[PDB]
Amino acid sequence: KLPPGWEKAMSRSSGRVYYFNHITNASQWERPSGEPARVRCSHLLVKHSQSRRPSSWRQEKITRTKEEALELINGYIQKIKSGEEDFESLASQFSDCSSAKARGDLGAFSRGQMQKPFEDASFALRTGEMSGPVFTDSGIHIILRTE
Ligand SMILES: Cc1cc(CO)n(C)n1
Repeated sequence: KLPPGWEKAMSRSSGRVYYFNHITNASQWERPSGEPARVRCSHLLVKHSQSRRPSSWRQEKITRTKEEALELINGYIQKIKSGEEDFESLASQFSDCSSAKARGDLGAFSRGQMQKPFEDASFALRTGEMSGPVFTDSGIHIILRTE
């Protein structure tokens, strides 16, 4: 029926069907469009107190809860999707990763290199697409596939 990992869902508030991807946690009203050795992605990481290393260039001690970190991720996604803010701008300002200084760019990578949930979402994204919240041991990611 649908590309890898997509399924139909029903909006609780509107009754209109939509499409959810259980690998990338993307969700959209439009039916999804249309694997490479390498992909190139950027990401915006929000760390939390249970992160593998609860520190970052933004905060020596990251003390926010996973649920608080998810709410921050949800809000950033909202501003990206509404166009109030660009992914690159938010990543530079708020990503708890060292890649913030490169607007979240991680470069290209193969399978076997990243944390698995991150890897799977990256390779399930189509070029240009952005994930929903992706959970790894580092924290919570918004992933943007650029190549
Ligand atoms: C991790 C990581 C990767 C890169 C380069 O894009 N930075 C700055 N930090």
